[PDB]
Amino acid sequence: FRPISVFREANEDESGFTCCAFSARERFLMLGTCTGQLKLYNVFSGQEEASYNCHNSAITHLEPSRDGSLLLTSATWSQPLSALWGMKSVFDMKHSFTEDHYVEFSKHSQDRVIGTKGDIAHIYDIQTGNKLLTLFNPDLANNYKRNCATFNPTDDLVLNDGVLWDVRSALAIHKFDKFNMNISGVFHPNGLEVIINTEIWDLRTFHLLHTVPALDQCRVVFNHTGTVMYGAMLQAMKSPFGSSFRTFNATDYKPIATIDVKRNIFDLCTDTKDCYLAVIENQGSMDALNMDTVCRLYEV
Ligand SMILES: [Mg+2]
Repeated sequence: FRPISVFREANEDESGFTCCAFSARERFLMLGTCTGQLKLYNVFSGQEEASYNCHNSAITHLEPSRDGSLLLTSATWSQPLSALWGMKSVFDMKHSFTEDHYVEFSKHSQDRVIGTKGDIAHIYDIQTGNKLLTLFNPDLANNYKRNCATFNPTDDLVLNDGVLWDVRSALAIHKFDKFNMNISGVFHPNGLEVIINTEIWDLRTFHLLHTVPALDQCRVVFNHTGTVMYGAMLQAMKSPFGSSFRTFNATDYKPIATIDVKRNIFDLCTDTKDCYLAVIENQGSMDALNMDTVCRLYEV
């Protein structure tokens, strides 16, 4: 992790970057801010190229579509709480998700959004914005405090609150046992395994494949090739995460690196070519009057 670049938010006494994702254009990163702005930056010079006010509360998450035409946002304390934006020709709101605290695109075909409202998953059609499906079984709920619903690589399964759902049937296939309070789980890009906190489960047998102790309380991000996973541990203005991230081989789950950047982390992502890791790092403590984040770009 050779540091390659660093930059602070332009035009701000205290820099308020909260989240990041690479754009569909190389060298240009999308960042959300604590004032609910979306920004495009040159990831080398630190030049702000464009700004839009998406929300009147801080951005907690963004996701650009692969085709460059759409963007999902989530905020901390707004109504609507999450939204879908167009970025073709003009920046405009397409749909909103009134109380969803987190949103993701579908994966194989980006024609749907999945939102999370507490323990509940909501699946929306991108074109109409209609809510197609509510996935929630109160008898199977784990009530994970950081529940984030997610599609699998083929968009035909969902993981919500530790429950595996088949999308076509709207049926719960399996409830994974609850072994932590916070982390609800992600699909491996390989489509065969889920990763729920320290447990790696096989989807074709529901056997336990691996225990990975260093994944405890981590929010997991894969690189685009699906060969490496980056975990950033929840903090035990509060930052969501602590000051370290860990990298693992996505094939055998062996640790690769543990990096303590000595600043609390708000987000991290990779570019589509997997050259880089961008991290949002707070120079200020959780006691500071104002956050003062940087984006640091590392060559992987
Ligand atoms: Mg705002």
